[PDB]
Amino acid sequence: QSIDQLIKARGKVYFGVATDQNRLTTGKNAAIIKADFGMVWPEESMQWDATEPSQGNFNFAGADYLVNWAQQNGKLIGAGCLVWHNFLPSWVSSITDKNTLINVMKNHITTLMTRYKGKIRTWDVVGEAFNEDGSLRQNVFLNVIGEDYIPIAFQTARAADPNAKLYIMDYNLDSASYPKTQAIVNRVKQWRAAGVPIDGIGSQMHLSAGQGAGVLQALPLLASAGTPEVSILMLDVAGASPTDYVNVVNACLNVQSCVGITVMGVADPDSAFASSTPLLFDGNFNPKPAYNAIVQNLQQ
Ligand SMILES: O=[N+]([O-])c1ccc2nn[nH]c2c1
Repeated sequence: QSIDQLIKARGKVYFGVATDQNRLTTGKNAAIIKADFGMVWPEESMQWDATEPSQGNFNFAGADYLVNWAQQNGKLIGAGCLVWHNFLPSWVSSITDKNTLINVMKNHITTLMTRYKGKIRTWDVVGEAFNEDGSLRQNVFLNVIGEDYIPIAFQTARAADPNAKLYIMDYNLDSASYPKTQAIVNRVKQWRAAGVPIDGIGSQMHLSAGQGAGVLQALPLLASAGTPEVSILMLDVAGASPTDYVNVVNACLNVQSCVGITVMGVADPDSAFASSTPLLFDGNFNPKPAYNAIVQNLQQ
């Protein structure tokens, strides 16, 4: 049974997965993605160091492959991340001049989004912008541009492709009482009030065991920021307990603005956290109990 088909039947948009050319050309990954998932994300081929390893010298080979494969197989596409501190070449983080860095960031955003204009449902524009206490993370963009880099990034992205949904995303938004969760809600509220085009908040749910229960309260709190959409991203769960996975799916179903869920990978041995067996398929590419529990929850 396809969890994407079943979640669509319940009124959601997709059940998605992160992948790339390396996975799609090996094992049973392509067959499972074709059958069970409705949306794909490039894990690395759209990050800054992959796409602009030197300033103004772009590399789209891996991203083109993923986009073409998705279109050929009738899948939605999400992509990212345009602006964050991971996957960032040294030539960017060494820039000290505000005007220079603004133009560099705008060019990076505009070039990627223009190339795939109209083909991408969701762009993760800004990622991991917050510290755990709710203050803004001191990356090169904050250091050099200041807090205006977030409004600028979204305004630039909206101008490049008005069809795409623009997201801010972060991790450790899984508890309603945690300062980071409350901080991103308050800030996104202010940004939207000022007209910044933030269409969604994406929650990067790299979860410890037992954290699914808290998502039932955190996800509604994230929805209260008033963005058109919220999404669950990078989902995996240490131990892959059905109890955690079913709680995450129920939180999605309970929040009307939550459009779908994206899991971090297909099969455990391909996870960066493989030893914690945190995905929905095992090393033999067989569905695990958590996968069956999601299917059964969505049928009922
Ligand atoms: O949901 N995702 O698995 C995911 C993976 C990588 C990304 N980069 N930007 N947004 C992303 C989402």
